[PDB]
Amino acid sequence: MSDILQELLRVSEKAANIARACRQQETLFQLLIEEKKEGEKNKKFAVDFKTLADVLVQEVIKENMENKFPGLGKKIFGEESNELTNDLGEKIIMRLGPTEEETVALLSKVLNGNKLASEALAKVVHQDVFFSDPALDSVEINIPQDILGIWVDPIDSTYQYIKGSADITPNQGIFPSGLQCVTVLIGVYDIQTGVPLMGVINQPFVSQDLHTRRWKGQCYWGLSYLGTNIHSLLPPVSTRSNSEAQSQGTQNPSSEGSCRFSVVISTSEKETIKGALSHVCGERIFRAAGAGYKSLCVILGLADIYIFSEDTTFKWDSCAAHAILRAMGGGMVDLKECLERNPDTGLDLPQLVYHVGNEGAAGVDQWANKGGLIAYRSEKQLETFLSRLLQHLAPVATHT
Ligand SMILES: [Mg+2]
Ligand SMILES: [Mg+2]
Repeated sequence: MSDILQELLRVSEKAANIARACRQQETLFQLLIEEKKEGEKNKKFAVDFKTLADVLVQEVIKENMENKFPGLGKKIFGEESNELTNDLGEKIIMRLGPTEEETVALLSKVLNGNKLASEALAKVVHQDVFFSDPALDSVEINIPQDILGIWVDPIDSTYQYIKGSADITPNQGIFPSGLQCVTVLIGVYDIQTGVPLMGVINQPFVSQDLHTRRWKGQCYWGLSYLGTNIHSLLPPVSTRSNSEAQSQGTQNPSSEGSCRFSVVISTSEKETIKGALSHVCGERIFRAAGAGYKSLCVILGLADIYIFSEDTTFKWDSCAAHAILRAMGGGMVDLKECLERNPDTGLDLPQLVYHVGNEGAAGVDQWANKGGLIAYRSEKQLETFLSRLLQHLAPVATHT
């Protein structure tokens, strides 16, 4: 009925325009940063423009949603706070408004009086984008607003966003780094069961015209509310570009030859645990930056599995992506719990859940995915991968 999802799409686009604008409006390009932000527990307010563009994007989505579905805005949680410390040590509460006491006047206090940088940004946070399909007269679903909580990651991969590389070549379709790794993640889960229901991934930086220098981006979405529904898989990678431009070509990675001979695996820049088994089916493991980008590789079919072994992924990083993945048959299951309860001794209960915190132990790092994750799109592919049998893995040709 009134889709919260079509709105999450216009608004993720409005977040992407801010994310691009800070690189495109010449003046804004200039306020970059210096250090890797997170001495997190004791209030660690470290890198100034990064955190400003972050808080701003979280705020624009919170408020444009407050403004279209009243009541929603208090159920929108995320990684950023909506407060920044400025130069002088003053804590500033970021409210733009709708019809506003100028966002300009608010940004001036964070930007030391910078009337120019203030106005470049307030202009783009208030530009109205119209962005509208594919679930218009099609997936007319109603979900009771009282059961819905939202997890936002405003600009995922801040290192890559800040390093700014526009020129990296992808190994096999997977970008190891670059602006292509940055995503806007907006996940919607069920407050009582914890289960992701709907998701929007927007990559702001997909194609750049090198003559014109402008970037175009792609937006992906899914919904699993007993009906399961998804974005026509499609980024301009495998469509217009040298491929499905004839009639109905749908047999590229997203549809690729069912299953049988090889695992493709993506892992982070810093991943330090293992690898699978070559003469069984492969050892195509790729490094790729972006927690949301690596999930997107699994969604798109470029990778089969995404494994992250440490505790440094959080709910905002996985929720949007886990929901699109559920709408296609996949999910995200906790890593340590699979490594303990060998897979089928109690089945889909180690799917990540997003309503509960972890013991209130770390205080502030209440919302981490503790013993890592494995994101997958086919449970058959997941059941193959986990079969790395210690004490019997030297038969590298596991018939079963
Ligand atoms: Mg971020
Ligand atoms: Mg993040």
